[PDB]
Amino acid sequence: YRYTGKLRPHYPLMPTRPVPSYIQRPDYADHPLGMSESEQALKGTSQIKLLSSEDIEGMRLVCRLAREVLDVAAGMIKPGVTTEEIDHAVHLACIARNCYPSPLNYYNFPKSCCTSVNEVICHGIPDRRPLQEGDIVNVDITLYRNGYHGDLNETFFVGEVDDGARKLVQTTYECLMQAIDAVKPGVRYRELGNIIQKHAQANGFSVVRSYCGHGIHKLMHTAPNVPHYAKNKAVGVMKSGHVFTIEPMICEGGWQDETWPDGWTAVTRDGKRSAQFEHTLLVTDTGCEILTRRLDSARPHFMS
Ligand SMILES: N[C@@H](c1ccccc1)P(=O)(O)O
Ligand SMILES: [Co+2]
Ligand SMILES: [Co+2]
Ligand SMILES: [K+]
Repeated sequence: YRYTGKLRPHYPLMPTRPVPSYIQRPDYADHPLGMSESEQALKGTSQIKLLSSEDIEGMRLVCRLAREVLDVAAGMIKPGVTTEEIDHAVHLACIARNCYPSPLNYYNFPKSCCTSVNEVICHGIPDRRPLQEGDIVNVDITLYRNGYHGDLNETFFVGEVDDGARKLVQTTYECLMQAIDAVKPGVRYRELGNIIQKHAQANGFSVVRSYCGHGIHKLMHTAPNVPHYAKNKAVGVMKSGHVFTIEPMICEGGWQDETWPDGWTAVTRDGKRSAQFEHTLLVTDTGCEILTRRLDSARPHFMS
């Protein structure tokens, strides 16, 4: 395999971490290839669940706890910390909240969160590499509680970063937030990519095509598929009671991605940097409720 940049995996990985049996597990947790029967049973469906009130309470709770766990990871970000160390803390923090770390064995993903450094677009696997001054790192958290998943991510600065890193991360965040600000009933899901790409391109960045935002609730990934680029053909129209993510990945160079031999780590084909933010959203009537928002502080961690 020819790496696209400077980053390399740092093996070996620690033995997978067990989750105590008192924590409720999603279907894929014990499937030998980590396949989710319940997702496979709706594969290729465009229909979007309208959440009951009970479903809404369930999502509020899991997304709140997911934010708490992300905040834990955010407090650990500094030079010399490894991504495995971050994942270990996340793993214990999920268990402390009586939640299952959704990534763990999802289609055999080996860890409890995703750590994506520099040219990694998403789904980086926590490993023995220590964070370096000047890196940007995304941590993606997903928790499962009482049958519901809640999903968010942020990109962080490790020490001081260069102006390009600052502008990439800020623009990405603005892309997310401009998309969220358009969410309300009657808006087509395919419109969000128009908005995101417009802002990205205005600042000289590209928008990853291969990965999309998604419905989420009882399933981790389900309808709708929510592309982040312009002139996409996503199916469906927002309605009160819909729950889904928006998670744009924006890049300094070209948009094209490829995957490491591990089967997960997605990297820019050009080796330039990519950044991401993600929220889980509920469509209401005034608009939308950001289920994964911070409750105690105005801004994402990178500003703070
Ligand atoms: N949280 C994410 C995830 C976790 C684990 C495995 C695959 C994707 P994504 O849906 O945001 O890409
Ligand atoms: Co995520
Ligand atoms: Co997601
Ligand atoms: K990245």
